[PDB]
Amino acid sequence: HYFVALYRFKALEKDDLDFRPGEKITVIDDSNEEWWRGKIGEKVGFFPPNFIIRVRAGERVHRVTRSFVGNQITLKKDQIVVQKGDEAGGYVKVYTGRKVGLFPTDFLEEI
Repeated sequence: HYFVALYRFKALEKDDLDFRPGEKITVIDDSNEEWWRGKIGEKVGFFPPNFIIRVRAGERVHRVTRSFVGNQITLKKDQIVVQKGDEAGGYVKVYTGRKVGLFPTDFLEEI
């Protein structure tokens, strides 16, 4: 299992982790529920856990590339979503952290 940033976090303190949507984060210390400690590349630091999403082993992470309302899920440009199942008919099920459902393969780019 691994973690991806859902949102931008800008470091406010020296020991803050700074990161962008889509970056992979290795969690060191998840003992505190307001502030986890983790690492990106060489940098170690603190960040708020709500800013990242856990991803199953071998799951695929995508950035939404175009705002699209569905009939079967809505998503906005630059959202981070996790892919569920395999594609079919130009769509695949993607998970937002709160909603699950089918979204156009062509409005996604993998990260």
